[PDB]
Amino acid sequence: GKLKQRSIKAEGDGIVGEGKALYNNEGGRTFMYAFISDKPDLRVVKWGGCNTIELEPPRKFLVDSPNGAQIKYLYFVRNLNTLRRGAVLGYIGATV
Amino acid sequence: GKLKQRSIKAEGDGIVGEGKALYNNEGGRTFMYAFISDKPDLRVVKWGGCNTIELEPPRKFLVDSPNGAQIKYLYFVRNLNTLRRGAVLGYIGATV
Repeated sequence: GKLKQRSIKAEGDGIVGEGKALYNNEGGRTFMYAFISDKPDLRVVKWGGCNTIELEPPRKFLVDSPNGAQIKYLYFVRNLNTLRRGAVLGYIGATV
Repeated sequence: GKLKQRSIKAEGDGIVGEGKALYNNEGGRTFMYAFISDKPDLRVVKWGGCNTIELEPPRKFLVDSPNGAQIKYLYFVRNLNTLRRGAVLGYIGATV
């Protein structure tokens, strides 16, 4: 549950937008957990190894910047196990 | 996703000891998620009316400090759902 974040950019059929990729490597080898962006409607992140990484429909949430609360969008990678889903949320609402 | 904590005290068939409880209130009804001591072998935490919280056999883990590094023990309340389990670990490795 000790987790790392990266700026990467993403694609919607639309559409493109920057964001926050939270991910983890093991041992050893690397795999991304969730994506957090300013904008809805994204479908994919491009990730050795170039990877096609597909997101779930985002789950929206409020967050507090000193320029008004902005709304952020949270995209889990497909078929993430509930456990790591949890881990995400855990970390998320933990950045305060 | 959002957790809050509290110093509380715990019992075991052996004896007694102290630590930090990770909990999150249902609104406004308060829910205990897991317990982090410094000692193994604890089985219960009494609880907004008092209550019996059964602990799971603790999961050892490692953390730094001014006295060196430290063996910590983390006890999940019995029958937690996997989603909340993950949230804990998320919070856990977040707090740094």
